[PDB]
Amino acid sequence: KNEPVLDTDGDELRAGEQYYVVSAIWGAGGGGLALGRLTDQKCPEIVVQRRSDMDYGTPVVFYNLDTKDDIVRRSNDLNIQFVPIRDKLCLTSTVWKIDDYDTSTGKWWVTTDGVIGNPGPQTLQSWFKIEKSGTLGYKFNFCPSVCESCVTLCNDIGRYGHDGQTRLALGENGWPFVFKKASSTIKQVVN
Ligand SMILES: [Zn+2]
Ligand SMILES: [Zn+2]
Ligand SMILES: [Zn+2]
Ligand SMILES: [Zn+2]
Ligand SMILES: [Zn+2]
Ligand SMILES: [Zn+2]
Ligand SMILES: [Zn+2]
Ligand SMILES: [Zn+2]
Ligand SMILES: [Zn+2]
Ligand SMILES: [Zn+2]
Repeated sequence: KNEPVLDTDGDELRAGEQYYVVSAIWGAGGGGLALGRLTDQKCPEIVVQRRSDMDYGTPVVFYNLDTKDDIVRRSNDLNIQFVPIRDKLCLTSTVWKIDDYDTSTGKWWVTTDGVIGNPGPQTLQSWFKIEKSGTLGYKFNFCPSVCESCVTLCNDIGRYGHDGQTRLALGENGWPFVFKKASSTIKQVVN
């Protein structure tokens, strides 16, 4: 099938397991991804990047389009869901989703309140791909294939500042990330 995505230990990513998503570029490239809030629309929570490269953020879990495939592979539509350790600030879902166009900034933001499964027109905004980013990590790509007769955006995901926070949005140059096992996943390779 398609080539598996690898984590920072060299292990193939497993669907249903927790991974931190951490910038492959540290320093001013920042740390990991997490749920954030906008003052003007506190729910759903938005996707933000921690500024500290020592802060891995909140892990995500990946859900394959083909639920029978245990491995997360490049160029395959999947759903992405934050699994917060903390209490719920919002009752919307923590599944990533592309927002409606933001006229005040010109951006298509990554936000949450996405849906898991049910591939097709209704869930089009909830399907992401992971692609290789040259020789350094992986980039997220919004280019869903789940609806043949749907017109869709087809763009890499970059990072962009907004209102003092680092957000993710569609762009020309995708930002590179690596995947680090969370503690729950480390248990899956040890007896
Ligand atoms: Zn292929
Ligand atoms: Zn190995
Ligand atoms: Zn392996
Ligand atoms: Zn922090
Ligand atoms: Zn299969
Ligand atoms: Zn919205
Ligand atoms: Zn706006
Ligand atoms: Zn603004
Ligand atoms: Zn704003
Ligand atoms: Zn186990």
